[PDB]
Amino acid sequence: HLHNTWETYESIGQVRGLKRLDNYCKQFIIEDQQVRLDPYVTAEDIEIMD
DNA sequence: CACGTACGCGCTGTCCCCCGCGTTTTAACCGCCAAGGGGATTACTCCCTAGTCTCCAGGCACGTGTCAGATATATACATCC
Repeated sequence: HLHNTWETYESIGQVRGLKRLDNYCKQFIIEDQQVRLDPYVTAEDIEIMD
């Protein structure tokens, strides 16, 4: 946990655990921009997710 | 036994759905109360009811005579050539 690297999809290539990165990107980015861009999301929901 | 033709089987394509693998969840499992009821035994008491016995009588089985419905003729009236 000290050799953690700031990487990119083109900077990785093909290593084991790419499905974990895909699940991370899909779930977190899609749900975070969905809860950010929705009009029915209150301030309480946005502060508990933050 | 002869004929003939329909179908079992082999081959090929194709597409689809199940299998293998990785990742994430989730509930099975084990260990815990908290009290209470169900049920397996041990012992005891009581009483109802089914076995046992005796005697008898009618239900069942067999046999036989009849009897009413179904079937097959006997004779008479109507009818075609």
